[PDB]
Formats: sequence, structure tokens, C-alpha cells
Amino acid sequence: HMSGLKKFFPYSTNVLKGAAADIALPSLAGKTVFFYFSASWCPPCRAFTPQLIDFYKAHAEKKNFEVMLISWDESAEDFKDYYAKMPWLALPFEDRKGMEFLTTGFDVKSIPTLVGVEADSGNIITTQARTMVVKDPEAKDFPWPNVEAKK
Repeated sequence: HMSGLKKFFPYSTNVLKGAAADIALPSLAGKTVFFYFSASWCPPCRAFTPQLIDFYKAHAEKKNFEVMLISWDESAEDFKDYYAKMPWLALPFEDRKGMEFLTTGFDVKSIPTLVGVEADSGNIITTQARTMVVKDPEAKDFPWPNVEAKK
């Protein structure tokens, strides 16, 4: 029952997929999951989002991963407009305390940030996936464990 992955969600059960709000964690079984910390008020986020969408189109089926928006937006309206541009999942905006839990858990101090985790185990791969989407657009070294090792 996705115990490892459940550890990331103390206050949500199902998450969003477009207009649907009934996506359950077991649907992510066997995949890599990326938490995308982002907001519509952030210029580099607005520019990185389309790069991440290009990467998702190219590799999200073959490399077997999913993306979930963890929003730093200032309002429900901003969240709705921004998330509507995206093809992936989102932690519901209403779960602000859950967004805080993940933000501190991964020591996210700025955005955009992209964190990779294993769905089955719940283990962490890297917190520096944003760098790699840009540097490795063909996904040759995906999912990039321990990018943190770099100088």
C-alpha cells in the first residue's frame, strides 16, 4: 500500500490530475516521481516549466516517471491558471501544510526545484534534478542519483 510514498503526504489522500482529484498513490507504483516546487510569480519557473514539459513529452513513458507540482503560489486562482498549463499531477492547493512539510523536508530554499523519489520504496534520488533536465535532455543518466556529489 505505497507506505514509503505515503510518508510524503500527511494531509492528502488523493492528488490532482487535471480536473480529476481522485488520483491515488498506488497508480504511481513502480515509477520514479518528481516533486516540482514552482509558482507562477517566479520568472525562472515560468521559463523552466516549458523545458520540463518538453522533457516529460520525450521521456515520461519510456523512462517511467511522473511529475507532481508542489505549489508556492500565493492564491487559489494563481494555482488554477498555472497548473492548467501542465500535463502532470499536483498536490491540491488547499493542502498548504502538506506543501510546507515537503518544502522543509527537502530543504527547498528557492524555486524552481525538482526532487526525484522512488515510488515503491519512498527513497530519495536527488534534489538537483532541475540541473539535469537542462544538462541531460536525452535522459542518458536519468534519474541522476546524488547530483549533490558534484563540486
